[PDB]
Amino acid sequence: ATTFDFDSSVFKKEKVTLSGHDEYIVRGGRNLFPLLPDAFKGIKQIGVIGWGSQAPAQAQNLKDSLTEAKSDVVVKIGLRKGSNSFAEARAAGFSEENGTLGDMWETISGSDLVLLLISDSAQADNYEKVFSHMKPNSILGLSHGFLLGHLQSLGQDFPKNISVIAVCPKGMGPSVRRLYVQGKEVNGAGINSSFAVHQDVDGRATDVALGWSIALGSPFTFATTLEQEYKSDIFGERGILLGAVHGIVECLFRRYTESGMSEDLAYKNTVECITGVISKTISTKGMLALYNSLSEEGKKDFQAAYSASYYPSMDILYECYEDVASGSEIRSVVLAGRRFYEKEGLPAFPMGKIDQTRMWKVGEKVRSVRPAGDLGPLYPFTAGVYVALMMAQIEILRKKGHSYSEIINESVIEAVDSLNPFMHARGVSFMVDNCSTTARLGSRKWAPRFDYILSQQALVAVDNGAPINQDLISNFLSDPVHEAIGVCAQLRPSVDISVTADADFVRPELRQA
Amino acid sequence: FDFDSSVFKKEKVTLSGHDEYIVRGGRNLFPLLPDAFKGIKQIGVIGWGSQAPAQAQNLKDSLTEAKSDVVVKIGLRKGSNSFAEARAAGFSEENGTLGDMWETISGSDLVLLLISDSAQADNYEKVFSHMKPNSILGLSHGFLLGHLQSLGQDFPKNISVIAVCPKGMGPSVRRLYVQGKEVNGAGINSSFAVHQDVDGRATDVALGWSIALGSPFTFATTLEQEYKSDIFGERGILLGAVHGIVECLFRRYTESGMSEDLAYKNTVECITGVISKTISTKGMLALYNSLSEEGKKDFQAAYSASYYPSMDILYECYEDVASGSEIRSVVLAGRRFYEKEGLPAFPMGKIDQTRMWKVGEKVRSVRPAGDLGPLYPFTAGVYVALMMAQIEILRKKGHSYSEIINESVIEAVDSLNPFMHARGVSFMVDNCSTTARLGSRKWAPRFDYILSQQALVAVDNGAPINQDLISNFLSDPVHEAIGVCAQLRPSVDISVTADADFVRPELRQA
Ligand SMILES: NC(=O)C1=CN([C@@H]2O[C@H](COP(=O)(O)OP(=O)(O)OC[C@H]3O[C@@H](n4cnc5c(N)ncnc54)[C@H](OP(=O)(O)O)[C@@H]3O)[C@@H](O)[C@H]2O)C=CC1
Ligand SMILES: CC(C)N(O)C(=O)C(=O)O
Ligand SMILES: CC(C)N(O)C(=O)C(=O)O
Ligand SMILES: [Cl-]
Ligand SMILES: [Cl-]
Ligand SMILES: [Mg+2]
Ligand SMILES: [Mg+2]
Ligand SMILES: [Mg+2]
Ligand SMILES: [Mg+2]
Repeated sequence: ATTFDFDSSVFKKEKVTLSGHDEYIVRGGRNLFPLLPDAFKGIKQIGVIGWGSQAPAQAQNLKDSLTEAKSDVVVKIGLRKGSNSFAEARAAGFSEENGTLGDMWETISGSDLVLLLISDSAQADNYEKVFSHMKPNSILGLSHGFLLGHLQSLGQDFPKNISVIAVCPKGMGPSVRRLYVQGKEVNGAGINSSFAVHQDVDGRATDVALGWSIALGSPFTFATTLEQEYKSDIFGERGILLGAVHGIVECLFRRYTESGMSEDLAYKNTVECITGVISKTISTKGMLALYNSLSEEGKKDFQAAYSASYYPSMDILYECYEDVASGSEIRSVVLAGRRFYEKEGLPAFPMGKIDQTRMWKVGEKVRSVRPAGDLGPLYPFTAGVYVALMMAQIEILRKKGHSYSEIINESVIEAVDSLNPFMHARGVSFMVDNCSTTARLGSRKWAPRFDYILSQQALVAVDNGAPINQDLISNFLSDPVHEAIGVCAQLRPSVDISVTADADFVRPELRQA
Repeated sequence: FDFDSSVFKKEKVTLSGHDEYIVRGGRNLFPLLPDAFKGIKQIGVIGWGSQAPAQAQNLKDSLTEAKSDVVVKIGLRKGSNSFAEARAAGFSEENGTLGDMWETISGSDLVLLLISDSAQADNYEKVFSHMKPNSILGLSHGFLLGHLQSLGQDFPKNISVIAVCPKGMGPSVRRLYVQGKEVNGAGINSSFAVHQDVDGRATDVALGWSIALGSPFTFATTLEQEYKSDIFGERGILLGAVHGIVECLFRRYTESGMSEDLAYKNTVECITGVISKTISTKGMLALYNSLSEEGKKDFQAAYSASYYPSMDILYECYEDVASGSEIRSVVLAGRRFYEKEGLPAFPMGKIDQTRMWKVGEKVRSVRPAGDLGPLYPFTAGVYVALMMAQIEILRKKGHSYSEIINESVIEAVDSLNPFMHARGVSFMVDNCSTTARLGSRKWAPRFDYILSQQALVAVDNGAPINQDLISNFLSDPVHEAIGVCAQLRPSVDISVTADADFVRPELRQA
């Protein structure tokens, strides 16, 4: 129900106890690559469909791991007719010269495992043609449970003669690739992933899923279901990971500058603080270490911010979660995908830019003269708002029924080890826009909601002398999630992602020199 | 909806070459009410929020003028705090005009379901079970059909189902009616629909109800066309969009060096005063023509940059309403007002305690009587561009001009804006329905962000003026259509002040 066990004939399963909850996990490592041929029995060609954020990263890691394993499995990229991604696929090493790049439908037809890494809205509007091209008894692998939610809305399901699995990286595509490359110097590195076995028609599903995750470089892989994954994931990206952190940062920058703080300092006290010291401390030492590093006066400011921000944050998170679970949000994303093209006598509306406004122009200037190795200030009030929202997200997921491994990755680990480093590197777009179409739409839709509720409720409470809810503070300090976060931290490799503004491993349209 | 009345006169209006049928109002038609209300001895008004207090009083007053013996009875839940309010308005248990909700539904010939839309969604089976065979269920919004559709359901087959939907807030329906008493009437235009009609009394019962409310003109629609345009419009130009624009522009103007006093005047006062007055009786073209040539250039830059980003959000909002996503969101939000699943209750909070609104209180404290605010060209350009973008979305999605003009133009300037001019954004937004209040809160931030990110950035980057867009605004057929509708407007302007006593109990001040 909240935790899910499984069996592997190839890999070693191990137990972790999180807040008294035993959960089974599979640790990663380059030393395990020799086990891939066994995990992939019956597979001659893996067809990677798409070339967005996850496909470029997954395809190269898979190819690199199989090469290290001395495997004969072919990794072939399949693209749609009108794609402009063929050149980038070749630059990454996939080409017609060696039969590793071709048409999307032809690629699906010849594949034993099909990794459907195209936009979620595109999967929603083209699944019938994907099913018609699958080999009977082959395996469809997803990296997000969105398609199940859409089928449920139509009262439909997957074919009956196909296995259906998922390996879902809890981090952005560029980080899955970058950490894997950095891991070549040691025993591997990467992004934690969840896996699911929705349908199994021959008994190979679990090992194929586990092999795929290990080949991606996942430090640890945990079990979930397609439904638990889409509910926590669509929600999480709109929450602490992208939407809420963006709204917090806009709201606080505006407050601080209105109050007399210079623009330079307001940017340092919001974005640099969150993406630097707050993230670094939470990554290796946890939220309690962060709070304990504040001065006595700093603790009072943290308390005022946390106390005022906790419930208004929960209000929006609660709303968002329910919209994801009900089907409302999934339908919204499918319809948004169609509006990217002209129809009904109306114009096309592709997504626009989110970093050309005041605080981001300020950010460019702060970064223009920022020395290398800067960790930012630990501004107490900013830490209070951020940690209050992170704790509110954990509570919502807890009350809605998710496992601790899922809760911790979706609300803590992903923010600090995968996402925040990109915002420290080059601002909000470098973080948000390197994520999926579903996540990019979600961030734009929900960031404004967090901004408004924090300004209208939380900040007004602070300015009207509201009493500090010390029970909330005490609850934070005694919360069982902190011990579980420490247990998960022990499975983290000792390689921190390296990213700068001029990174060439991000989406093509985001490259800058 | 081609209708036919046997009691009332139908008249044709031509809007941009499209003939539409309308029923004009007036207190002179009140004597026809007994005829219209064939088979009605009691009208059960269920609820006491924003629409019920206004409708119940307007109906009672009109029936008294018609010398009618029809009883108007208020139905409320258990130990509702509204009982005292209803009594203050003259409805009481002693004369049988105030009673229990279920008991009132059971004995009524026309049941006006004026409770929150989410409560209708979660309690319709109980309402249906209390309806007498061949009685009439009246709604003032098509939301319930939308919800039933999501469940693959419909209304009972032994009942008539109609709607009379005021295109304006509850307090304005009452206030304008009161102001129209000595001039043959005034009120808020309404749309009407007949979803189910058991015996042929449905059309005249709906038409009578509308005329009794004081509607200057009543136009025909369907329950589905009404919910699609209505849930969308309140999130658009009517509440959500105007709020986002005003927050967005206040921030820009003050960032550019404008004092807070002038930034509030150049945004809120400007839109809710002079802009609304001009559009109300002269139109959008007239507003543009009233600008100096430099003003016209500023208007053009704002309009050219704001039109498409505004349409982007409007297009998204409309499709979420038509698909069912938004209706479901509202039903679930209603449940979160109470504790469940071990989580806290989250009632709606306040939206007017932030910076620009505290500034507004100060601006109003020294505002002279009759002050209509400044006419700031850039502000007019942003506002008018969103108004035109909303008209185009409804046009492309298939709505009638009567429906488009009321939901995108008339309601904003004649019903809503006067309340924001009188006491800020909450006095306007929070006097509307639970559905509209949630909508305004969810969508205002969207308009604020897209305008700051795309439209204003384009202006700062020196984007060329889209000449075709400007040319099309100038020749748009909606302008003449708006002129025709204005001819049907009584020469009465709603009178509202900060201390209005006809607003929701919790919004009344001294
Ligand atoms: N981005 C991330 O880091 C995360 C994403 N995921 C999941 O991974 C999956 C892929 O996401 P992501 O990489 O972000 O991709 P995007 O959401 O960025 O989708 C863009 C890709 O989809 C393709 N596409 C769009 N429309 C069509 C169509 N009609 N037919 C065929 N292909 C189409 C594009 O093709 P083309 O190249 O030709 O233009 C491009 O390859 C999703 O399920 C997502 O939820 C999981 C974890 C994290
Ligand atoms: C924040 C982001 C990388 N995330 O994990 C996603 O699920 C996404 O891009 O859809
Ligand atoms: C803006 C408002 C008064 N409107 O007409 C509505 O439909 C409502 O309150 O639901
Ligand atoms: Cl690389
Ligand atoms: Cl009154
Ligand atoms: Mg995710
Ligand atoms: Mg996602
Ligand atoms: Mg309305
Ligand atoms: Mg409404």
